Amino acid sequence: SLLSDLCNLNLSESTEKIIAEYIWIGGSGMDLRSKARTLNAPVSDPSKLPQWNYDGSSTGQAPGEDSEVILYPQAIYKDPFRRGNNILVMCDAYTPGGEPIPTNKRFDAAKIFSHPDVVAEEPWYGIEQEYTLLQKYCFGRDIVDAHYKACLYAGINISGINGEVMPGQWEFQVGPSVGISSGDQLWMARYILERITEIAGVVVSFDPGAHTNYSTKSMRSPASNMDPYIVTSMIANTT
Amino acid sequence: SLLSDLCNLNLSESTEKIIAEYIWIGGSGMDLRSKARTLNAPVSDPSKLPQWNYDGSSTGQAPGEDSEVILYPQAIYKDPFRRGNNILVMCDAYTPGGEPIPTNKRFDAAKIFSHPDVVAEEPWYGIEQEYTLLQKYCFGRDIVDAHYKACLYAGINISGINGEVMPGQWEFQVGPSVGISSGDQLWMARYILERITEIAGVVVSFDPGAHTNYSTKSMRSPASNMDPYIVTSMIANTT
Amino acid sequence: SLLSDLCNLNLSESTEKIIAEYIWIGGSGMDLRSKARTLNAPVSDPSKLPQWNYDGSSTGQAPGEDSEVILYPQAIYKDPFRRGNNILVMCDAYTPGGEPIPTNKRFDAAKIFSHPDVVAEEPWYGIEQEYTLLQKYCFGRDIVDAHYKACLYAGINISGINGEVMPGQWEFQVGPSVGISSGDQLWMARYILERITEIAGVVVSFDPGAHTNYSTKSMRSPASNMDPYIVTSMIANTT
Amino acid sequence: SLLSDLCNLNLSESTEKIIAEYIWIGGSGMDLRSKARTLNAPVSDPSKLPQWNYDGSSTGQAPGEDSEVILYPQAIYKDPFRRGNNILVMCDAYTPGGEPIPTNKRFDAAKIFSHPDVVAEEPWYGIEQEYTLLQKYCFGRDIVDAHYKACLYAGINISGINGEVMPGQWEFQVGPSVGISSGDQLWMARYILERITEIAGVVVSFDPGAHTNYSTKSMRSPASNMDPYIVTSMIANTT
Amino acid sequence: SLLSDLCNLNLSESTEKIIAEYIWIGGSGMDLRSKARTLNAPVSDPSKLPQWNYDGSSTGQAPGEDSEVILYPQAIYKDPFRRGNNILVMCDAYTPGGEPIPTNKRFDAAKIFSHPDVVAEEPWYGIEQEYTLLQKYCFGRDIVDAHYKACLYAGINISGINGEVMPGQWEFQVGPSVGISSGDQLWMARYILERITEIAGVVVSFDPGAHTNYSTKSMRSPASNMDPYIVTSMIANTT
Repeated sequence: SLLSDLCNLNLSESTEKIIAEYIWIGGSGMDLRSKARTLNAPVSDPSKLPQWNYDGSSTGQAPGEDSEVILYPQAIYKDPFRRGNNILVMCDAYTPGGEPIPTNKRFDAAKIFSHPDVVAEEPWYGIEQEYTLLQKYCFGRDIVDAHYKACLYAGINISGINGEVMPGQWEFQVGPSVGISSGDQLWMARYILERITEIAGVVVSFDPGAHTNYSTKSMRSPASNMDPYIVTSMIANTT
Repeated sequence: SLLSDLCNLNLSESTEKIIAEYIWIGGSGMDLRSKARTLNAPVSDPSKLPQWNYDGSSTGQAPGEDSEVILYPQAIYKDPFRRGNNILVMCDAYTPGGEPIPTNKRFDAAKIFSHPDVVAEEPWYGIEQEYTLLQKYCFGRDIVDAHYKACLYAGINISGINGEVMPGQWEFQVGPSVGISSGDQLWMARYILERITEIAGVVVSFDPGAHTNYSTKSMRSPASNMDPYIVTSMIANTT
Repeated sequence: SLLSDLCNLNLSESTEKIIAEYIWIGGSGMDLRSKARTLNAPVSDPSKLPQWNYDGSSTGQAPGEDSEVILYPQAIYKDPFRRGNNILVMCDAYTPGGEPIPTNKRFDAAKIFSHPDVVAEEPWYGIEQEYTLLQKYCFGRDIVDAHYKACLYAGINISGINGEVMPGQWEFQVGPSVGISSGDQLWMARYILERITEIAGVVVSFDPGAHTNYSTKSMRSPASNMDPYIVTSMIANTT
Repeated sequence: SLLSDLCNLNLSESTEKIIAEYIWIGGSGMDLRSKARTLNAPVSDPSKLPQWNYDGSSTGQAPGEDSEVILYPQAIYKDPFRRGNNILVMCDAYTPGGEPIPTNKRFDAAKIFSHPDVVAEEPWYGIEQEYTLLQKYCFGRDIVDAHYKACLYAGINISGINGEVMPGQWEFQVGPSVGISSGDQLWMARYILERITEIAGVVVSFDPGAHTNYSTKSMRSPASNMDPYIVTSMIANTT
Repeated sequence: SLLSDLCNLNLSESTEKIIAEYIWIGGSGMDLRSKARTLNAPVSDPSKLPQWNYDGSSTGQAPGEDSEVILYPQAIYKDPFRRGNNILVMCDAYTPGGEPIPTNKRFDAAKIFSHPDVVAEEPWYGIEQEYTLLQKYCFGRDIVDAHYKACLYAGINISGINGEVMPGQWEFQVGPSVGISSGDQLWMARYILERITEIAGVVVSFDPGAHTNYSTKSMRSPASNMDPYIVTSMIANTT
């Protein structure tokens, strides 16, 4: 009863102001980090949403002398937790000057997908990621049901889950999305899980496979902890 | 308060997407299994539902070299746990090629009920199933009341419950559903109980009797853990 | 949070069906029993409700060779727990053939009240019932407040309660109702208490008195565990 | 979750009936106690409510041979707990025959305030009541906030609270009300606190000084556990 | 369930009365204190709100012989813990006669910001305060989420928060506001945190560096536990 009467205030009636949560990829390459900011009005097109920046030296992606790391918005989705107009934004990391940071891995994938052949093919990607739940075939079904509902609420194109033979570990399927967004969504969806898991007190382990589905218009008419952009771009170049 | 604010989000306002839960009889013949999937729009006609697949070797119905088992949609009911428009779909198991799996037991019952004599008789079937609740005449009445409410919410034609002399064990009845659907409903209703029981932390035992009552147009003018299709077809052939 | 999200579903929106809880007096003469049934549509007139049956041998009111006992619907009230259209029904016990069961004590009271002199007098009855609460002037006050509100919700003509000198015990006063219905209501209201007490985990003791108030048209212009029909009929035809 | 789903039923939709809580000063002079009754329709004028009574022998204000104590409704305010239309009534004690009971202390104050000079002056009274909370400047702020909101809900003209230097003990100011009503309100306000405190499981101690503020039309143009009527009437006679 | 059904009553429907909470800086200079009062109608312009006063001897800002300390309304904001129309008011401390109290630090800041040069420059201030949570980059995120939501609800122009490297300590950045109001808001916002922390049972420590951002119209076209009015006025005089 205590402290939960808050966190649900319909701030829209009182203030037109909104919050945006900046999500980016941690320096280690297997960690994800995020922190908040306030915007005067809701923003749905990532072009309108202004850039921002942070201190990267503490994140292990730049030395202390030059720690500032820039961030440009890439994906805009609705926030599942702060159920108002509040939005989550998926943004990538850039070192000062405009060049992509070595841990970005997004700039190359985007420039590959920008090629006319790839966009003409319009590839569809579905990555089959399996995870496990640990204490701090078809335990805690509430966690997975909440995750599924939240992912469909945000805008993640997730197509289905299942139980599996190993005790307590599951798998969820992300549906075919238009181009690199597919890979994007994976990371974003992954983020949501931890927060929901943080509500319960469980530990989510993604440690190892990740089956990749590929399709193109020319025909229709991997590790779990691996960056989807790496496999999504690599399979496109190969095919 | 935690994690229960989720699982109730009215996803209908945000997305037109729906969840569909695929439920089918397990390989052992007494086990019942399911896993989830996502559909673009709700569909209440079982014809329009696409088929789907799964792995049967892990479920004890395939040796392993040929593990894939097919699924055809048979029954559509509303989901009580996810509410909204979410639907449970009852499906039967078929080995590749279209032949029924040995543990199916539905194809023969359906072909018997498809006989013109049986459909002309229009049989009405009422099953008398009793169960017991264990730790993990007229204890935990909340469980049975919740089960009754959920069953009437879904569409199960359940006609009533009662207490009995043995401590804590009850019995519920399925009314006059049209033909083989009656048998269908039994299995489906059984499923719901476990999930509701899964909410509480009890174990449901159906171990042994299930009285079977039959009626047709001609006259009007069994074990608890036994397949309703077997009894509903055997008595139909006898009469 | 768990399992209480159910038991409150507005089943009226989904299905037009209703539950009815058939209520009768136990074989011991002071125990009260009931079990559920389903009706296609809500009905507020006790005449329309069909009769029903049960097993009396397990209830100690008939030997095993001839155990079936009949039930006729007598009183219709709204259900306090199943807050929809669901209705409780108070019914009396009859041995097969149409004769009243020895533990009925109701047919004779009804036939006495059917006398033209009695209906001309239009007697008003208020029975003063005292009870006590045990662990399993003016402790568990929420229990008695809930009882008061639920009884007012159902249709029971109750009027006022209080605490008294002995610790923890209360008493509730039933308003003057039209004839035998008064006695009826007592029993029905009695039932509600146990269910509400069943929600909490208390023991309700009715062991001893029961003050009876009598009034007729002529003038205006007992133990707690005693059947109200006995005192209501005995105090009548005597004044 | 259990037993609290009740006690909030909107009984107004079902029944036009209402509950009414008859409140009177205990025999010892330092106790305020009450018991319930039912009324056919809500009434906001204290004249219309019926005369009533109770048994006073156990209350220590009348011997056993002549125990009945007579009660007339005086003040009507809305109930904070049984929300909706339910009303608390503040009533005084009368020895049978029309004479005020020795512990009443209201008849003399009312007859003093009925004097033309006092009503012409139209005195305003502000009583400074302080209390302490015990285990069973500016601890359990929820209790005092609830008391504040409930008092403003009912109609008690309370003007404010604050903390104080002594650990955990507060004080509240009752605003200037029209004549003797001021004193009236103080008593009822006290009552509400215990009930709210009864929700929590605390002990409210009023043991000692209630500062009294006096004002009239002529100029504008005491123990905490002492009866407000005594000080309110005494200061009026002195001034 | 208990006592939380209260504290949320929509007092607006019943009574037009409102509560107003008077907040003033404590005598020690590092403590902030408050107490409640009642108003006939809601007040949004601080001019309309009448002055008030309190006892300062217990607050350590005046000796016992002359303890009374006056208060004038300065800032009006909406209340998060009482919702509806209820308001908080931030007021400054003055010794009797109209001169500012030595611990005020507000009159001098106001007279400096009232200078024509400063108001012409229209300075924008953003103070960056960090805090730590103790038992009684980017633990208990519910507390900080609730604080952020409450601050945006009240009217505090806070710009965003973040996690940091040291375990459990955060920082919140308040956006630019029109002149001295900026500093004002800081204090007010700080207050809210403790109350929310009071809901949970944590200890908020502000012990240190409050980064100060300064801007004016001329160019556009500090300890954490230090008074914002001191720094916001000192930097204005310097620049």
